[PDB]
Amino acid sequence: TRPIDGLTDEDIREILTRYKKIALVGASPKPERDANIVMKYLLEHGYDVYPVNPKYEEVLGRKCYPSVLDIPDKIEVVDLFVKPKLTMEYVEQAIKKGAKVVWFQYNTYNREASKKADEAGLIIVANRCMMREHERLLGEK
Repeated sequence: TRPIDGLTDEDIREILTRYKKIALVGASPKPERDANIVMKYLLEHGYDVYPVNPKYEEVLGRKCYPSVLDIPDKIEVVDLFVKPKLTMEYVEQAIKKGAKVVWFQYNTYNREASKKADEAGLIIVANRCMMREHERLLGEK
């Protein structure tokens, strides 16, 4: 699972440090799904997580929205857990929402969606996991 973006460990560490407002797309109440595992970890580590998934109204005690734009609070990072073909719609939303970073989790990257995000000034993190990166870059031993 090699990173697709060209950012350094320092860049990622900075992103995880400066941006605490996360819109987690593809949120799921299922404990065994990566979206749930990562969201749970983020909540336990002080992040403001706003789950997004039209199929759910609440995930891990957090109100779940059908779209990123429906979220009342400001969003800085859009953490994607959906299939590549579905990221375009959410990238367009992230753009409208004024997000600062688009984060493509494992097996979700789509070059067309990423390109639009990049042309819009969005920072791109790709083929990395927010939890994995946090653990290895900001966690202990």
